Amino acid sequence: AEIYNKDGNKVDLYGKAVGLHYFSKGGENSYGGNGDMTYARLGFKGETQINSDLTGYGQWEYNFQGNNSEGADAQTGNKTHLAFAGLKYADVGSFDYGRNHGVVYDALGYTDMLPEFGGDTAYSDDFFVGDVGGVATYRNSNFFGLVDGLNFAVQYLGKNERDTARRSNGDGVGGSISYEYEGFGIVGAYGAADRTNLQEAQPLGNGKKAEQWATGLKYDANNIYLAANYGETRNATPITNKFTNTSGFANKTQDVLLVAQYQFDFGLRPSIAYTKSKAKDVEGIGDVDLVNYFEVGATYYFNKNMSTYVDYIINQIDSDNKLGVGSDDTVAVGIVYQF
Amino acid sequence: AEIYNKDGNKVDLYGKAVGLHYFSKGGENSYGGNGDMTYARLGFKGETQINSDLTGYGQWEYNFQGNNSEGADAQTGNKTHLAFAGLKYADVGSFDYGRNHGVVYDALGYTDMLPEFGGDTAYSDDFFVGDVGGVATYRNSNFFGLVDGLNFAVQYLGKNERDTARRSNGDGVGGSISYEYEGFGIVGAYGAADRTNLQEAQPLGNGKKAEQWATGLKYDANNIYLAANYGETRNATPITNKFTNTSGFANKTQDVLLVAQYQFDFGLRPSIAYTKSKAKDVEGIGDVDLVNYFEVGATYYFNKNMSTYVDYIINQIDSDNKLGVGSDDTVAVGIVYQF
Amino acid sequence: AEIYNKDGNKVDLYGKAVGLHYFSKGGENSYGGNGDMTYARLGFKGETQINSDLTGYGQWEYNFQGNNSEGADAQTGNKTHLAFAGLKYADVGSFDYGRNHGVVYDALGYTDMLPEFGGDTAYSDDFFVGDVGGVATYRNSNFFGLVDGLNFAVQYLGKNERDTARRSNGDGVGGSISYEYEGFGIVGAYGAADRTNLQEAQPLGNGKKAEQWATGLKYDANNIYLAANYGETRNATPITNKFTNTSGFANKTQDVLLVAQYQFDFGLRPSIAYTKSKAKDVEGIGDVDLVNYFEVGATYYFNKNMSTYVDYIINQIDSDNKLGVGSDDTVAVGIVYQF
Ligand SMILES: [Zn+2]
Ligand SMILES: [Zn+2]
Ligand SMILES: [Zn+2]
Repeated sequence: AEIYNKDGNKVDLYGKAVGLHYFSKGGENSYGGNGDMTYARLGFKGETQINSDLTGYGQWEYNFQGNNSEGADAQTGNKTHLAFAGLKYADVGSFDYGRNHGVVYDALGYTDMLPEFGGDTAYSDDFFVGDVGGVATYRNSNFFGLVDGLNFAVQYLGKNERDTARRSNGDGVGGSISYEYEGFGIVGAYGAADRTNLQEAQPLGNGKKAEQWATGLKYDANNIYLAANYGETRNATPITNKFTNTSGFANKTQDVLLVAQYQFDFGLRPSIAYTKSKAKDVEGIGDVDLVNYFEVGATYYFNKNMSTYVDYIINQIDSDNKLGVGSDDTVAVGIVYQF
Repeated sequence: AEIYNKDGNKVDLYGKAVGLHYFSKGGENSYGGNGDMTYARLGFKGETQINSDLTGYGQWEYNFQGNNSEGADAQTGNKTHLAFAGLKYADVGSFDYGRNHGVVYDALGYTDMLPEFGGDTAYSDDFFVGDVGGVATYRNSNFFGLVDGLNFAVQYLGKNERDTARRSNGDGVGGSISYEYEGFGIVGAYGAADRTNLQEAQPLGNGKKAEQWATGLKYDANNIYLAANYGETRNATPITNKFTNTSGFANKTQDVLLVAQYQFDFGLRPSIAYTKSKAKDVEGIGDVDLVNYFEVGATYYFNKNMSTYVDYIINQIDSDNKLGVGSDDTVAVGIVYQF
Repeated sequence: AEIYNKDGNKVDLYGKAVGLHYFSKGGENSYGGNGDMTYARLGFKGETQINSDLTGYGQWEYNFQGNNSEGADAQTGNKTHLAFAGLKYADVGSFDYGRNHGVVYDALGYTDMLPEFGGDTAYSDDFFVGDVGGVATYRNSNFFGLVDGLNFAVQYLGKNERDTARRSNGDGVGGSISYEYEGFGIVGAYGAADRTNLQEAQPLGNGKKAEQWATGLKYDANNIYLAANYGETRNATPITNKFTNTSGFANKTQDVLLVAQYQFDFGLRPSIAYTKSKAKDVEGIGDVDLVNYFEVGATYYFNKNMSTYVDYIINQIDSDNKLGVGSDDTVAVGIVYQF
């Protein structure tokens, strides 16, 4: 919803309301939990034409949880999702700074396409794989205008020293390259950064640096969407040992995400997917699976504004998992109004 | 404020700012407290025409308290009020899911009409009487188009297992019926649901199920508004014993709300009302009044956007109340800008 | 962004997104800290024409921090900044109530003009010098229409009894007078109020009343901005002893703020400034500086919607300060999109 269009500044206000329920057995041992998951989003996006070659922009978006009560748990899950401003110049590129997506999410975005679940390895406040605070990002499209379909990015992750180790990071750099051609895209992305002393001081995870890289292919044409991601992390992936009640990072993970979808004309969009992430060299455990499931789902788009969906996670994690990762299935049902 | 009207999607943005002060003596022993009560609301409402018989909709609304400081108490009282999405079909009815009003509020809404106070028995996160999270609601107007003025609803309350007993509920069903004719409306509504083990485990309240029902009449015509509600609850009404510092639910309550108002042409809207709610079979107390007052107030509407109001609670609760319910009067003064 | 203009009600929606980083050494001993400081604002402003002489208005504005994570620290720094409603009558004046600026901020606003820093003595939840909750404010412009440029205000501060002493206040009155002529403005403002028993009960600060006054001159013309504030506080200024880990108010402070700026045509706006605030008669310390720095900075306005800035604080606080006030420099870099 464009609330402003004058003298080359446009602002859009946008938002959505997501009625959502998760169904698991009893669901502390399930993939996604059990119960009401309703939530809403609000945000704006602005773009100003400063001169013929130079445009400025900003975006903000907030998540309000709607599955809390009015009492002490009222703001649980609320958060800024995005908040950044930048400048884009004719064929030089663009620069922005704020709370934005890590550059490795340029690869991991390929498979983050399921109705409700998926994108399990694109953690937030996790260096370069998801939403992080304090990233400057340089981006270039069509390689300075010289090569159509050829994009690249370089990102400086600023150190965030937070109270918990799970949410902290040190100084870091990363980058990405994508090519897109006749329906297809290929991408690679990499980032490395310091761990904070508090992260170091965790039982799980040993190393002075964190590292995350991923590659991906996708096909997005003829009503079809197909993608594959492969990824590898060192000292970077957050883990918890539910038996010993300890927390930290996986010394190494190996990540596979695959997704296949088809979009019917009349709005039905079936989906199948697979996610496996394996931890290795975990203090006191050795090797252990973090995520391992198949997904079957569908979204029904009535139009640009309304949709319903059901998302089934056939959970292949096993009951005797060494970290306590939950092994039960989850089904999500959702109804979305957005503008 | 309609920010979007195109191709049969309309979105409204709305909000208000409420400068508000409560005056009691000293006010921990008063009906409504003492001091600044300013707050603001923001929300949107969307409606999309999917086809000729089928419309989709969503609503979200947030409460920001404006009587906090910037420090540790900054978000106290903030909360999602509403957050839901649904579909309405030609003369079949409508379905929605999210954070919405309990179906018993279809009756209790009749008297929830005072400038500032009132609606004392339409508690939030209290099964079916007020705002609750995780309700699916089916609604039918004019009985499938067959009977003008005859409405009904059926609601499935999903279990919310929360950290506190005050805010939790189990699985539940409920419904309502209203008829509206030549200025008048009559209504009845009922709901029953499981109590969670944590609720069971409270000192106050004993029972495996919660139950809430109410009936009401109103007259809304010729500048007059008159309504009466009668209600009864079992194991459902939240109570606290301020002497023993314990909390739980009333085994039984009996509820009476009456309201009379007149709307002058030139914007003055005087009000009188009465609320009595009696607890029974309360562990360690037996019978005790929860709410017992008369109200005298007025709102001055300058127009659709601006109003002032004063709301006086002559508090009939007595100084020796057995639960510690406050017995002092309260006066609220308010100025409202809304859009 | 005006989202509504009809029948003499107008509403504006506004907001901004501030990508911001602070650079200090290591930065617990610095002026402004170290790291990501991104944040966003959203608000509305409404004005309704009730009749030819009487207009009603409301404003609300929220601060969302964008330099938090999604976990336990997600809402840190979030707060209502403003939230009030009122009425303005032809040449009688205006009245409003809510969370608004203390009347002494009518003087202190003169120098609160730096890119990022400054306004150091206009604390929030501090009686009359900054944002406070529960103020009624009467305002008059051009002295009932009789004297152009001559404005005055009187403000009733309502008691806020909060959990902490830092954020509380008692009942209070205050006022201000300004004259504005041929480019210049002069102003004086004063307020006094009760301290709460909890404030009294603090180690730092002794007195039954709080008092704050300030005067100011400014010049705002020919692309130049120059201002000076002088201020004095008794029992009102919040202080902490980082050595003894105690908190309270300064028995007396003396405050000086000066600012000089020039606005180039092509959008560059250099700045220099000075702030000194001295505490006196501080229990266990005697006299000690709270703030003492020089500022050098600049903002580049690309247009009404986009700007960049850099703000350097040459910190003159000394390493051996008796309260533990940080003595290191800070540099802020910022990029702003606003609408
Ligand atoms: Zn994201
Ligand atoms: Zn409600
Ligand atoms: Zn302010």
